Amino acid sequence: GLKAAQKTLFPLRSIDDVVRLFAAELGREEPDLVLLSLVLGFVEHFLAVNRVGLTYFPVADLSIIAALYARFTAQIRGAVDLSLYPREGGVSSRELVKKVSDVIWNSLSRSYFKDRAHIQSLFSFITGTKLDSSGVAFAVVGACQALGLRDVHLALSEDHAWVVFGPNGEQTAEVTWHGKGNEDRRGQTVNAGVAERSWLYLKGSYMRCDRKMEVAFMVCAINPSIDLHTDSLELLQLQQKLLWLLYDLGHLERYPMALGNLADLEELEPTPGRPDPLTLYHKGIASAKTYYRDEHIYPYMYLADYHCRNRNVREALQAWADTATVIQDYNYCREDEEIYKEFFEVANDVIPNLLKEAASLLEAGSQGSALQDPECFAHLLRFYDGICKWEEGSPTPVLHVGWATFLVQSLGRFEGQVRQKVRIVSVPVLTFQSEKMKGMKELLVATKINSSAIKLQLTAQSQVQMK
Repeated sequence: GLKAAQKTLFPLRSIDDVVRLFAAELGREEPDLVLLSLVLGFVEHFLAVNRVGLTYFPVADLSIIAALYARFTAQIRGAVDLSLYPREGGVSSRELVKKVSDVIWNSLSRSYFKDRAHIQSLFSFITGTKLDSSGVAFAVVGACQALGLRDVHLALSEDHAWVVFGPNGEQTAEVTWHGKGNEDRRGQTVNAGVAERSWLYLKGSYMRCDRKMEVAFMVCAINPSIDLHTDSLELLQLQQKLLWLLYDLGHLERYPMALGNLADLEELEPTPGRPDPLTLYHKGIASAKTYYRDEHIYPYMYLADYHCRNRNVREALQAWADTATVIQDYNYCREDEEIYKEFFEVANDVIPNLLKEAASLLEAGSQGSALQDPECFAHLLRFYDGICKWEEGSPTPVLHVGWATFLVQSLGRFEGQVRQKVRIVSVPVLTFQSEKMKGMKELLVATKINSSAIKLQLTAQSQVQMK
């Protein structure tokens, strides 16, 4: 049951009323994840999915929210019998966690598009019987909280979600699917994936949420998009205000991606008196370095993308070099394709487009151009070095000749006289970690880049055409 004290702010008639409810729940011993997710999903439904009849804000009446809450708790209590799963020591069993995951999974519509917008919340679960992948994980944690299982918490990588539980919160369990066409591992640990040093499991440096961080997750999960060309200003404002609430309370300290999301929101619409976007992107990086061994990729991608948007070539290249310095110490494994796609798009689309415009601006007499800065050439080289080093030791390869054309083109955007300034030193100065780039060193300073030799050095190809 919802408690009396949780009910006093209703009806919620505005963004700020929603914020008050979040503040009240975050001041309680354990914020109520089910209440909060149902509220967010209700207002997201009426602000983004169906705005018919909207005049300011979709008033959330207690009768409506309480009935949805009861629909959830009735479903979970009825289908999960706790007597079947005795709890030693205030901690949950693997079988109980699996039962909860099965109850949520089995409730879902048989067939639907799993990557649609607005299927993240408990409101979607109850009203549409649809959840996205991490939405199932969140729903398992919200169900477990409603059942009194204080030890079950959300675990997050940069591309997946599962749960932690058990003695000292030291157990892991898969509770949802990952990607499209992968082998389901529900009920199993994540320890094989940690041991293979995949990006997917972050070498074990993934997020282990407390309840406050699970609130942060649902807030990050708000989706303001009405359509491909339009976002709800109301939802953007709500998300921004709730992220500052969390920030002020300390609950983003261990949440790099939330800090990046808030930076993105501040760039779109700055809040007077608050840190700049740049400051917030750097805080996200600092969070990753402090709490996650500097093993996260996206904090640097958040930063590079900001600099790219602002056509800051130098700082974008720096940030992408830093990204690649993280990825170098991973093995590229079979379910890591989302980060491969991101690196591919940066090397083979984004950087080319940035340097093409920089070349045109140099022709028109730009000063201080990244294309005349040997430190920028070094950043480009460090980016490729980290990708080559990533590939070393990996069960699946990364580079192929489709990368080589863009490498040759990007190298050629810097004149020989600029490229010659970088001194490549062994263990502007640069050290290579990869054997591919070490072998490419002499090719990098010729006036006219040897395209064929670069292709041979970047790829597995070792022969040239017969005839």
